[PDB]
Amino acid sequence: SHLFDNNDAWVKRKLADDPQYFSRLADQQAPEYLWIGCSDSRVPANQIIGLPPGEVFVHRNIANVVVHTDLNCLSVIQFAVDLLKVKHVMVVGHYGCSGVNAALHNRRVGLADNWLHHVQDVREKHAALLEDWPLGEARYRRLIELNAIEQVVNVCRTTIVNDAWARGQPLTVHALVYGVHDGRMRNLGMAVSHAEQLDATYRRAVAALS
Amino acid sequence: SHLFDNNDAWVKRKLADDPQYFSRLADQQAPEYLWIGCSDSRVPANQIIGLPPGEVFVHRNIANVVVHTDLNCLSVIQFAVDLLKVKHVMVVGHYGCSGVNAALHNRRVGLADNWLHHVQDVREKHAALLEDWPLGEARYRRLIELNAIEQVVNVCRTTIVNDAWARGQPLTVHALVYGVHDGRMRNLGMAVSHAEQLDATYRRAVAALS
Amino acid sequence: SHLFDNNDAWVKRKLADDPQYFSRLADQQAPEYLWIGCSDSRVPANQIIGLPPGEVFVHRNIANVVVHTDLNCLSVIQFAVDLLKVKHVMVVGHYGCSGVNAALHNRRVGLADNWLHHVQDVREKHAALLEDWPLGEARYRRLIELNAIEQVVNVCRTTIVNDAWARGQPLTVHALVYGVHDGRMRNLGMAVSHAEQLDATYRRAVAALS
Amino acid sequence: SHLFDNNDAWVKRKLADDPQYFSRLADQQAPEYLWIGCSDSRVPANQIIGLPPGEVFVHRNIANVVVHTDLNCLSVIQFAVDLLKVKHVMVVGHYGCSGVNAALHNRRVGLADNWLHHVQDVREKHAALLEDWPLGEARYRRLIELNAIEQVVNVCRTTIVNDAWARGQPLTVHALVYGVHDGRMRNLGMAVSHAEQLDATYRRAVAALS
Ligand SMILES: [Zn+2]
Ligand SMILES: [Zn+2]
Ligand SMILES: [Zn+2]
Ligand SMILES: [Zn+2]
Repeated sequence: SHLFDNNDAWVKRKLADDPQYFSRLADQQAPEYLWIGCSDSRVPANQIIGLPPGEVFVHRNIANVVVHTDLNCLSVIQFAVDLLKVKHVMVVGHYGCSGVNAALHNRRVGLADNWLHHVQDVREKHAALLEDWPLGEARYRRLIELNAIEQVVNVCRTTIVNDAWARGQPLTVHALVYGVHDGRMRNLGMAVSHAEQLDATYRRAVAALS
Repeated sequence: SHLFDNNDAWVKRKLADDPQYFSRLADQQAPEYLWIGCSDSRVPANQIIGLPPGEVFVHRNIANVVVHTDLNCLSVIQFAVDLLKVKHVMVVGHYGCSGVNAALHNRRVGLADNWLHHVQDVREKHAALLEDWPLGEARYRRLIELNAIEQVVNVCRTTIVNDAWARGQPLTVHALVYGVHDGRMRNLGMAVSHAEQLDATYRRAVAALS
Repeated sequence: SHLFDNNDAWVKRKLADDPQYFSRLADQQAPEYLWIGCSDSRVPANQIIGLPPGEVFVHRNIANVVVHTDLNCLSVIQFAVDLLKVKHVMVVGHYGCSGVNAALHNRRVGLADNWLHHVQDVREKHAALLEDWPLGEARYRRLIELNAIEQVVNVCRTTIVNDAWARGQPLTVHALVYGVHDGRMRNLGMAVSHAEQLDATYRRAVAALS
Repeated sequence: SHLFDNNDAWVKRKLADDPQYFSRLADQQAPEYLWIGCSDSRVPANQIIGLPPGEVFVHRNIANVVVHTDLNCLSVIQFAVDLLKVKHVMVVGHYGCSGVNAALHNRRVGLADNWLHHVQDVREKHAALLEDWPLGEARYRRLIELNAIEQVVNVCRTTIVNDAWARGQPLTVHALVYGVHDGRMRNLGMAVSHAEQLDATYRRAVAALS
């Protein structure tokens, strides 16, 4: 069957839900959240945050990177924002992220190296900041955290968002991170709602300042 | 708190797992599966297929589209393939997918319209096929199904994959679909392992042929 | 100097223009043409068409490919269209194009292979057509010609364009090709102005029909 | 004819070359230069530098931007480098570039705005530097100049290039700029050949330092 195993672990699943409710999911209304995360899908957005599936609309690229010009992601955002009128977008880094570890420790990898230059660009812009944590684990954490913020800086700079605020659509964009280790999910005091941007982030970034 | 609610529904979650095992996830080894899916993350890859989280490495774009040139996805694939040496890649469409419905019913949407031209391109190439299902629900289904295959045709045409076969890395790429309605997950008889491509797909596509 | 030679062949150039007129170019008004062409910049857009430089606003990618989702090109088009209100956009293939020859003769090349899958996709969709020219030179030509058209089909499907027609901006998009061999530049009877698309192209494509 | 005018200004051109030599261009060997430039194709790469056409292989995007992940450009570079074994790649900004002026003077434009965030990112990283030129013309110039360098920093960070040096292919990448005003073409003392990168650029950047 090639994946006999999986279709098996599946009819197994479908059984486990006697609560005749797949009907309930298929009747679930719009999502009110966009979650951008790492392909290292350690834990599913909803599950973490304790929501029903699909209550969260979801993108996943290596290292939850938002490129100014990556139409893969922007398409996901124009859709979620303009058409599902979600209330909150949120970039979510995760501690122990392979993308960030591979880039931090300038490890050659092949093609994705090119995408991770986007994360190495954050290492650059906060080089100074990252020194006064002379370690590994300390930096690593601080890097994946600052990743999640400069990603939000990227969202909020997208035309889509500016245009959505411009036309008076209520919306807010969070820099957020969660530990596969403890489950526990860190607010970064990064959550933008109009373009009072410079202010709301300096804050978030200063809450490293060794 | 802005999302007080969510951090609440979270410490709630973390409690629910007394089985002191977050340790078990943080110790989880490489994934052996890449799952490309719709941002319409109705259900999390693992959960469906009944696996632990992170056992499945995951990308999500609107309409589980693989572009020949979308480095957002390719980066995800070079990584998963070349570096996590996953055994199986699988594109997974889902019935009732908003991306496919929006494109099928040539609905103006804004920017994502441009990304969905990739799905309208599948509507074109199988125009003939899609007629002899003169309906809606019948087509819609048949379209999202054929989406998942021509996406696999796109993966298998990527340099990454050809190069991985070329250097004798065992790997296989499945066209797959699942119903939010029933949970049940359809094999499409689309699962490629060397470039005997033309053969293995004609098959899969012919299993529509009204 | 590393390129001493070039800065030399340059002060040489600047001399050659006594007609104190660089002033004339720096005072040149908006372009009224967008020209998408092959990086194989055999001949500069303007020169061919006998215009002053900059009278033509210009993009160049391998094989004058327009991707539905390539923001490199779309950015160039939104700019040229929306902001320089150019009257005519035109995709221009060229005979003996390395991109098309490399893809036609399924030659492994490395990364660009992935971009040329876009040209191999045109080879696919007109496979039938391309057979009844059982040769090489005949096909090759016919392929690079059909490239230039399905590229125009891609432009005209872009939101940018539809939106520009929608808001009553006069604009028209030509499928065009030129021979490095003879200089002479072929009209393809492919030049769209509203979305009477299906009509205006069938035409252009039928003018192969061996 | 729609463009009767252009096909006219063309048979006009082809005449003007009695020197029966289109044959000479069609027999022209590989290019030894890649030139990345602004779509604002004020002047054709070759012409400036006083070379025959096609002696220069050419990309053009708004503001001669190199994205880490823009496969439109990277494809052009892998091709030029790996397959035409060009000796020198060179990013070329131009004074009075619309892309840079539009972004510098944070002018809303539509979609290209998103691509120009790449140029606004250079404005950010050298914010300090750009202040001590309290003007307009002075900054503008200094910005388009620094654009051309951080673009080269982007090329040289591409896998393609590192891999080409790694396998002992002789190659060198110049930050370069030219004035539509005077024709004259500025060396920036930015021309990298191995990854002694940090050194060779600090230099180039310091030659602003008001
Ligand atoms: Zn990760
Ligand atoms: Zn979907
Ligand atoms: Zn060409
Ligand atoms: Zn320019």
